[PDB]
Amino acid sequence: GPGMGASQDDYALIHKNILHSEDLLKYILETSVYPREHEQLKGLREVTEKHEWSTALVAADEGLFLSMLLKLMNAKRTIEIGVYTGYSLLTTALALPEDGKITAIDVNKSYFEIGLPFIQKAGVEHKINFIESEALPVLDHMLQEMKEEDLYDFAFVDADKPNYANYHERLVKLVRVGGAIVYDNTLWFGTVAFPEYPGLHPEEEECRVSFRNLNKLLAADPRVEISQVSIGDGLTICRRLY
Amino acid sequence: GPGMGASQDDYALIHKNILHSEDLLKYILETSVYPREHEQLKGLREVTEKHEWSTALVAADEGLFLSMLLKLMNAKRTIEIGVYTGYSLLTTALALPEDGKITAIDVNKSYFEIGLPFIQKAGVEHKINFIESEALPVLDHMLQEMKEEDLYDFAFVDADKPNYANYHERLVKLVRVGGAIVYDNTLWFGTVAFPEYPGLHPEEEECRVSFRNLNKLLAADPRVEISQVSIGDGLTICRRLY
Ligand SMILES: Nc1ncnc2c1ncn2[C@@H]1O[C@H](CSCC[C@H](N)C(=O)O)[C@@H](O)[C@H]1O
Ligand SMILES: Nc1ncnc2c1ncn2[C@@H]1O[C@H](CSCC[C@H](N)C(=O)O)[C@@H](O)[C@H]1O
Ligand SMILES: [Mg+2]
Ligand SMILES: [Mg+2]
Repeated sequence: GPGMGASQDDYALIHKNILHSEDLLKYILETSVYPREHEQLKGLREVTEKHEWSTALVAADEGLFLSMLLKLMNAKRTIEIGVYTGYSLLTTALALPEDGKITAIDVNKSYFEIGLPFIQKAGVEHKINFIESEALPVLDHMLQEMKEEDLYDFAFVDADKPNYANYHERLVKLVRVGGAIVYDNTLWFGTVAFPEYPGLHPEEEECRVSFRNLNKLLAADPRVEISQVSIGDGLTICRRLY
Repeated sequence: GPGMGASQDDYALIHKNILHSEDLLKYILETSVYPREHEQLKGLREVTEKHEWSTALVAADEGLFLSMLLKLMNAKRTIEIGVYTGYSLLTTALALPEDGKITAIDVNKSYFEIGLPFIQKAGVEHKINFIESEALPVLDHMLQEMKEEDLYDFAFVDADKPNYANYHERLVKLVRVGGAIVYDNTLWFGTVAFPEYPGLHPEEEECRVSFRNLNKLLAADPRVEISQVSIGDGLTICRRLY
């Protein structure tokens, strides 16, 4: 209701990790990520860690892994659902070739404007088509208009977690055969391992349930092959088979 | 040579995980791996779990990740250093196209023969050229016979960990530009996060130091881009730049 509003401080899980210690995560970041992180990504990360929804920011080691996947599969056209301040978006734009194209969807353009100066300074703003909207209507609009020549190589899904299964029904048609769909946060702070988990915020409990259902759905889906990867907060890579 | 025993039972770290939660690792395996694991991989894993060097067996969730990488980058010719009973080898042979080829190197073919019946029943033995040898002489011989047109798409490095930096100097010449080298176990039970770690078998301590040195080397190496990934016991993906 009326008041000051929602805080990540209201959330039970924001201090949780899936790795065995903070020291191991910090080792990975300092040894293997920060020396390889573009200066503009570093700047965008540092301002975002002061933001009120900083817990949503994609992990920097996960960022380098997404970049690696994009380059190894020679992706050119991608879609991103859930932009926030733009860390995964700038990661993707830096990884794609000069003529790469990204369709980036987020309900809140004000977050994107936080990262836009870093994206501009990195010289890759020209690859991004940002759409301010709930993602489901955009995807449904694409599906009546897109042709085979416009299919995406890669999709990164990092928006409202309870809608992932609904996004999946559209994305297995919008990503090419042999293309990849990556769902972020599919281990949800480790809570998915438990049929009950005490003391969660109502929205956190909704995601625990939705990810437990989604992980079963993806594992059963004959239209894709999958790999769930314990990096960041967990992600699941899907590769479209037909 | 003479010295102290170095069997798996003499090691300290066998049961340590890099994930905080044994339940979380079990959830990943039960939900996203076992339902997607080839019957012959299951059989090979099960007999290997009973073997005296079971600690060396690649994790099954890591297996599916490697298979995903191979498919997404359309790998066709690969090299594997460190075969053991053949789980990553069978994973790779199943992922490659029907005319794919693997050069598989191990000092001990009796390990390979444990897994060979499963590889044969899977119908993919024909993709494997197994070389019973120390890897370094084989790679040096390859350097003098290999032509530009036969460079490997992908290398998986999982053999004797203190030698990884030596393998790297050959592999950045044996894998094509844009190809991938994957080094297994680069987080070494999480012990790489500390300058010293008490209670280790000397061979375990040697790997801890060699991985701390390797991780710094790879992060500083301009010939590759990298992504260190906290899956299994940790792995580092390298993409050759020139
Ligand atoms: N229905 C919806 N459609 C599109 N975006 C949505 C959405 N619901 C929430 N979002 C957006 O999804 C984002 C999730 S956070 C995304 C993090 C970002 N990918 C990174 O690299 O850090 C938020 O910016 C939120 O505004
Ligand atoms: N110098 C060397 N050259 C080649 N292989 C070696 C080696 N030293 C040890 N090895 C082999 O490296 C293997 C490491 S265990 C490999 C695990 C396997 N890839 C899996 O998927 O489970 C052992 O089989 C060991 O015999
Ligand atoms: Mg996320
Ligand atoms: Mg290994």
